[PDB]
Amino acid sequence: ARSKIALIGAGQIGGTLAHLAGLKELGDVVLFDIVDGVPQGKALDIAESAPVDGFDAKYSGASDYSAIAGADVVIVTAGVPRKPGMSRDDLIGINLKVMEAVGAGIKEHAPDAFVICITNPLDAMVWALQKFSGLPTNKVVGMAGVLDSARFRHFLAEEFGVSVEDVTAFVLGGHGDDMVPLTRYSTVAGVPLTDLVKLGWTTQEKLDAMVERTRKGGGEIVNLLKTGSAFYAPAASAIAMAESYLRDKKRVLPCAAYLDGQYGIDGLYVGVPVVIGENGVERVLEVTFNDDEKAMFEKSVNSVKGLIEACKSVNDKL
Amino acid sequence: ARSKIALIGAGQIGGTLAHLAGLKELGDVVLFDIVDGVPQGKALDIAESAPVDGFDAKYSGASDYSAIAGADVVIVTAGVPRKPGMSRDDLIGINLKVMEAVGAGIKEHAPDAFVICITNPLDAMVWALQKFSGLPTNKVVGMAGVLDSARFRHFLAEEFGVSVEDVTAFVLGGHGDDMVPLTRYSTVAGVPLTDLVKLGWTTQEKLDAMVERTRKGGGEIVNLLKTGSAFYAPAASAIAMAESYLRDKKRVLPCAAYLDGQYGIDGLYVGVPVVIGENGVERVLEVTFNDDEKAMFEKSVNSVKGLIEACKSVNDKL
Amino acid sequence: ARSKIALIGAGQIGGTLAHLAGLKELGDVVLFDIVDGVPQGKALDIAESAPVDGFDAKYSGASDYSAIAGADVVIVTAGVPRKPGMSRDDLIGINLKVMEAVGAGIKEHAPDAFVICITNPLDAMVWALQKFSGLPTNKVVGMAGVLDSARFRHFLAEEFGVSVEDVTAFVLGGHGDDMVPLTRYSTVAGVPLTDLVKLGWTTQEKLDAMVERTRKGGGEIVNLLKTGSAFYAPAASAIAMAESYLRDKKRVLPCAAYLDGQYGIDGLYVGVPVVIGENGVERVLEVTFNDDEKAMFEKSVNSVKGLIEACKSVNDKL
Amino acid sequence: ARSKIALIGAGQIGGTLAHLAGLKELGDVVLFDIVDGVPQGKALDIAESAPVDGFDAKYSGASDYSAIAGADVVIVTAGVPRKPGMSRDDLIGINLKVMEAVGAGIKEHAPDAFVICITNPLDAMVWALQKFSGLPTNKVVGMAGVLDSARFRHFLAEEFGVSVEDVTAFVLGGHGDDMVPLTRYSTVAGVPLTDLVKLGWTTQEKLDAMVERTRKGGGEIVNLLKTGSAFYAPAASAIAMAESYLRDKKRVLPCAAYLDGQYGIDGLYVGVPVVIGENGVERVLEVTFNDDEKAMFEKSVNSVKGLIEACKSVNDKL
Ligand SMILES: [Ca+2]
Ligand SMILES: [Ca+2]
Ligand SMILES: [Ca+2]
Ligand SMILES: [Ca+2]
Ligand SMILES: [Ca+2]
Ligand SMILES: [Ca+2]
Ligand SMILES: [Ca+2]
Ligand SMILES: [Ca+2]
Repeated sequence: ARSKIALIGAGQIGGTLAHLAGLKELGDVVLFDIVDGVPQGKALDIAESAPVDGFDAKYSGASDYSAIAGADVVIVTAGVPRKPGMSRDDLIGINLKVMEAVGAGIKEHAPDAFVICITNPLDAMVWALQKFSGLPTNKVVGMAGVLDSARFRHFLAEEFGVSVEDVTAFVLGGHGDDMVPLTRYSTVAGVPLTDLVKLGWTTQEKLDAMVERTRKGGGEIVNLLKTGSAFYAPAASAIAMAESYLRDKKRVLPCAAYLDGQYGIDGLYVGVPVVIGENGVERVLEVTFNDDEKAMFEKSVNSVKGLIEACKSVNDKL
Repeated sequence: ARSKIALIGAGQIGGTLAHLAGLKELGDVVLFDIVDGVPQGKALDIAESAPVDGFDAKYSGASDYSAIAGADVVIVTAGVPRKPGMSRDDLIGINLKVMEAVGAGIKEHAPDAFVICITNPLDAMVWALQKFSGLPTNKVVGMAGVLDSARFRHFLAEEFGVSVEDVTAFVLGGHGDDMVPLTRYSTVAGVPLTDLVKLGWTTQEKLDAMVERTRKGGGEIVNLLKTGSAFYAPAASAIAMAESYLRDKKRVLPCAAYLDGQYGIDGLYVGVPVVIGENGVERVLEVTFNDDEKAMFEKSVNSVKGLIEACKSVNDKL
Repeated sequence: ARSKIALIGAGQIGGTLAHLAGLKELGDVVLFDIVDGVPQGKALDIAESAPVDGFDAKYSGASDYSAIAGADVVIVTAGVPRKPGMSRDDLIGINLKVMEAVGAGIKEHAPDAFVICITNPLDAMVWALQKFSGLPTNKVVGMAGVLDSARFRHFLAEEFGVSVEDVTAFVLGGHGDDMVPLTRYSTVAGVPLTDLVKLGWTTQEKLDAMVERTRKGGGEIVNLLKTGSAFYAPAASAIAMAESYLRDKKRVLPCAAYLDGQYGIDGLYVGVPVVIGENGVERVLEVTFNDDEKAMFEKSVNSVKGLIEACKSVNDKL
Repeated sequence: ARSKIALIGAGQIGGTLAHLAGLKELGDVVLFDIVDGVPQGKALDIAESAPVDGFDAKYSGASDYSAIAGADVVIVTAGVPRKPGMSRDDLIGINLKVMEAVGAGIKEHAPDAFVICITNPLDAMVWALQKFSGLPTNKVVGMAGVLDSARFRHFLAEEFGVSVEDVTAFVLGGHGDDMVPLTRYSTVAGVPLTDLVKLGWTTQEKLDAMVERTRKGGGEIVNLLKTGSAFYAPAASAIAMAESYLRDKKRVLPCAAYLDGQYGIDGLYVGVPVVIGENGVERVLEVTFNDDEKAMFEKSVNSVKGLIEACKSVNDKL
């Protein structure tokens, strides 16, 4: 069989995942959502596009988890976004029940899948999805860091006037105030950003502003669109993860991953650089922090611990 | 300079055009729409995706036509869709004024552009846009037939269980009842569909049903999505046209094109197979019809004439 | 595991196969040849290229068949070319012994492979390789027709001044005088070549000359190079076949395939259009001939029968 | 017009350049060499391959410089390789006269070209070609460092078991003993190699061995092939440079480039990281050396000075 990718959620990110998976000839695609219509429509629309570039891929839409059977990769975008007038607790409340339903469908019908979560709040939902589904911890990851890395690379490539291919961004942690950037492990052509300031290729103030722009990057897009959130960069980010699994590329990508003692952490999903191959999360790359970074990381992990406490307070199973 | 593609309309088709143009490294992209926000948001979101695959392209959003200056290709999706409760005349009424505004921006700021129209009703709006803009008739085309061809190829590839790469669909005219398919010039690996029925690879009833499904294909997607229309296949179709221009590929593509006496028609835009290269519409391929086809084509051109009469009745300039 | 492609023969076609397989991210590659050195050198050179486009593929060279173990696809270019001063019988003599050795390595170490033969004379060597290896007849094919089709498409695209993407060539049989072209099933945008002559897009004499140029096409390249034969088009042709297998594309490609009664032939490999998918040769497309074509096909199959008789006369096992 | 790439030399690197340029749809290709036959044969063979992937590109072969007229990029591989029994002086002697002839053809017929030299010894031949041709110094570069970088990235990706996409190698200078690697500016996912030794991901001895393997890398391939030198990695390397020019990507690539005082050097071609865009060499990235590196760089520039002295001693014009 060709590889099979199931997409749980057929909204703007889901649709974009499905389109990218066709264009990149990754395999056959099933779009799932709770109500018939949109999944089947988007599937057929992309199927109908396929003769133009010449990709051969089966597309279907479904509202029964049986349709995801034997999926090699599952990408989860199901759930609601954070509104103008709802608490973290009500978001967690609604989206945890979504994760329970999703996790039970994956458990029954695609237990060998590599699962990529992109439901918010990410570090909590992926932890929950793994627990609900029972899948091996190395087979469930969250997409976050690749997106922050992609935005920071864009800003850096702009600032230096160089190709996006020759910029590297090193981030850990989560988004926003929970992001932990290491500008010393971010580079142009191998030269750290910290050294580029010393060369006069940029300034400290410009560098700090790009880091802050990365922190704020999701909101920046929300403020422009007014309705809805980013979807092109989030979808490309998750597809990079999926492709590394499917093609056993062993990319090193910052992802929310289950820590078994790496970074001094046990039993939590945290944004860290991981090797993704055909066996899932194969290795975590644990860097050595300076003081500012250790303090930033600890703050960010405390934020995650806070979220998990809130999940547990609203769900017996967790 | 890299090539410059301006996209007039930043809705679902526009966004998908912009994403495809990046992925295919066609050049820099300007998204235009009447109100700031969405164009700039989608532009930045796609820009931010770019480091993941490594495409180098400038993206921007704008609400001033000055931003399209010197565009090599302009793709127009501006305007409103046909509603549940509005007449052809009110659609034409609203969208003609859109074409006047668009045509004046192209005239002033990208007079050398190759222009691809995807505002409805297509055969009328492209005719109008050319008239309003004053651009050479060979430099303004409408996207329609490639989309019908793509849907019919999908259905055929399904039916025969063969690659989408080895199916060819021949269509002329417009969509729906105005489509003029030639199943005898549609093939699998060079073998006409009419001969595949004789071989027993399909049946006449199945073939007729695929032709009818192609006619109904846009509505099929609308019925599934419930809100909004197809956008992946329409965007891929227009990008194939744009790429043929930009790369001087000389693809032979069914497009709404200005006829200077080909097919016995003068002064109308009609869906015909055209060679698209760096000089725009370079040649029209005028096939020889059988009787059923000639009658179908004449009906379809009468429908176009009807539309143009309606345009003229609601606009002095036309 | 990633897919595994073994290439038996590390000459110019083999090297080009290996390069294409990397660029197209088809999987890991083993280059085999009888003497160490060249396979390992070409493998390492391509491996070393890989960081430039970013393909992840393992490359190795070997002179032991154990190295091909579990290959998903095997492509055979081993053997000698026809010289200025050697008979068909001495070519067959030398290359049959090559096929025996190759077939025994495939039998032992990659019995589930899809095997693509490109040792001359093609219709005989593939028949022999299948017999020596014992693999299922649907899992062993010869590359020939795709190459003739590719050359004829190039000539046609030149003549009409249109994209190579919009030309289809229909050929059966073998090369040279054994080729059986059907110009009526060859098209530009679905319009048969026979109809393009009637439209004045070309002439009968030009069409006949392109058919003859296709027949002579391998020699044309030999006359220019002076040492050695074509290798880019032959390698691209075989990779199209391999990709259809690996990605289950179900391309319809003219290939030397084992006939179980199709075209009225039993027990011979003949150039025919076949559906290639994950199960190998899945279906043969048997067209209906006109008189000239039936006579051409019968002549061409008699030529194949002649070759097989010659093989049998020089090998007990056959 | 499509972009035009002229390839001066139709040997194994030239052929591979031509194939890559087609596959990557960079433009039309002219293969030049001194004797008719091989250029025209390889051109036609690649042209004939093109329908298989669907690239539209004109290919031709020529032995008159008029055929390169208006080339946007010229890639020079003409000349002889260093033999088992010839001196540096006889190599320089023969290949300087080649550069004079090439430079005069470029001067007359493609004076606006971006020129990429890959004739040995590289740092001298590119300096000579620029002088003979009279083209702007920012429009003539040599391919060397990208190749060393590509080989070192391959070795590193092997050693760490990670994707080639996530490794960066920083080299300056020339090949062999004249290479100046900076392992501290070489990274996996932004983490310097020096830090990966501290993490235990590799060892110092392994790192040193990969650096030495990079130095010896061209000879390693020569020892395996026995006849001829590497060609896949050299061709991919030069195409990356050409693509950055053609698509205005502003890649940062180590290339032999004319120094106007950067790195403390005036009037010499030296391997340094340069920004390549539509204006040629746009900026040199001048890093800050530690002591070991400064001494290595000075040794390597003294070697270049030695070569240039030898050129001047055998040519009045220089
Ligand atoms: Ca393809
Ligand atoms: Ca530790
Ligand atoms: Ca690239
Ligand atoms: Ca006529
Ligand atoms: Ca990639
Ligand atoms: Ca039969
Ligand atoms: Ca194409
Ligand atoms: Ca300086």
